[PDB]
Amino acid sequence: MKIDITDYNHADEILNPQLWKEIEETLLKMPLHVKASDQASKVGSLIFDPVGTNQYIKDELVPKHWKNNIPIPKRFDFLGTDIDFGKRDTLVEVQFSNYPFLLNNTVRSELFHKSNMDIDEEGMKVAIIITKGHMFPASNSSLYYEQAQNQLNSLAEYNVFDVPIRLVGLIEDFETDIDIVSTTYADKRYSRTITKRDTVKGKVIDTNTRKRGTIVTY
Amino acid sequence: MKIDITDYNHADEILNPQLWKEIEETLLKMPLHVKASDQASKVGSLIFDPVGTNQYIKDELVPKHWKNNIPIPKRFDFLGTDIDFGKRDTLVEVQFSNYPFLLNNTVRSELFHKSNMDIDEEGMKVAIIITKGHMFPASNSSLYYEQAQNQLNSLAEYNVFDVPIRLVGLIEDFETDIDIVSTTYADKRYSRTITKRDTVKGKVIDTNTPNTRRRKRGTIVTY
DNA sequence: TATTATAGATCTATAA
DNA sequence: TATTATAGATCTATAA
Ligand SMILES: [Ca+2]
Ligand SMILES: [Ca+2]
Repeated sequence: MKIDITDYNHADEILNPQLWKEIEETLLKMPLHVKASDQASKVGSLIFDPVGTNQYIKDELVPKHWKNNIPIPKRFDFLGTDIDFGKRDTLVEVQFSNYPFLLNNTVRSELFHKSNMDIDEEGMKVAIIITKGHMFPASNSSLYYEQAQNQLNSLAEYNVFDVPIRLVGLIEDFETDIDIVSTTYADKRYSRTITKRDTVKGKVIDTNTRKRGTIVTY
Repeated sequence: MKIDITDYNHADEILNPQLWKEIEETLLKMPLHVKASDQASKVGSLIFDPVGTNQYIKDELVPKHWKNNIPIPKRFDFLGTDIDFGKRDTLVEVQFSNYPFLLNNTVRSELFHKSNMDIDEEGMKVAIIITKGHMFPASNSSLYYEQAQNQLNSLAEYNVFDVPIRLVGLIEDFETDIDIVSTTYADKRYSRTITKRDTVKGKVIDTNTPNTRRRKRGTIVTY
């Protein structure tokens, strides 16, 4: 997929270039994953698939030694049970759930940083938060990049948090044929069990002259 | 219901006694609201009902001159569309949705306070966040009071926010005969359309053992 | 009348 | 098996 980046608290210079390369190469090679909506007025319309996207990232990063679902130490258990990925002093959250998760993930990363919790045998120094662009139709209230950017930009204007955060937005060019993975799961909602998966070409149609696009496959 | 409170940034010294009395009396008068779960393997079991509880609070506070769903100003539109209630300088959020909403609600309230957002023709001075105690069985991942307490306590330790916040936890005694409002809605999930509502007798069964902590949630039974 | 953006409701996934 | 705890998925409600 294509990507856009916004950095906070100097993450551009603090983030280890090699660790960033490992995350970036994964995101750039990844096809857009889509599935059918089960929302009442649009059953069957194609939407961004967080399940397939999350699994794709996990399958690429774990073999590169990024530990998945690292447990959060007991002393900070009120902040959660685990973190998506971590390697050395860098935490990664892939966040396609509802929008308040952006501020929950940001604040707990701030506390992980202030208290020096160990990520992967090193104290936490930087967080990477991966999100999807507004351009893709998706479940209602799922977080999107521009909303995350606007929220963190406002927190930065008021000097609210200090931890370095690289915010990543997954995007595609509009009206251009791209690689897509289209999946049908065993149940119309929540299931992560694949029933059918197709690798195809498709595109995101733009009706703008911002509205979200419409995904089509061939 | 009974209430437990935790104040941050001296919300106790800042909160107008009369505004607090209007919120407190409403919450104290309110019976515990329950409904049937549709979660696998516990279909029909009673759980805390956020729909009925939210409606009860709205029906009590609006007549008391609290404004409901106050729009958030354009310059902060990326923080949201509106706030649950407001009266003069006080904002109130009733939060029974999933746990990340606590930090979303805390952080945006911090930003409203820094910029001095008008709430009801007056700059915001304090926020009240209403939550339900852990003791009640409820939808998975719904926010609960002790979790909000522990998170805000950590933020306070690290000086993350300066806005005064009164955190309220709705609770009840265990193994005590209490009145409970039981509501049935037109669909098994998400509906706010009431098909039947009644006040019944019930209690919250304490399922803790010597090896749990008190992290064992209660079981609600009605008669 | 149809979209869209929250806000709120509340399920399943998964491991301890 | 049973349950607790998120974390993630993703719907409906309801007012622009
Ligand atoms: Ca995630
Ligand atoms: Ca609310």
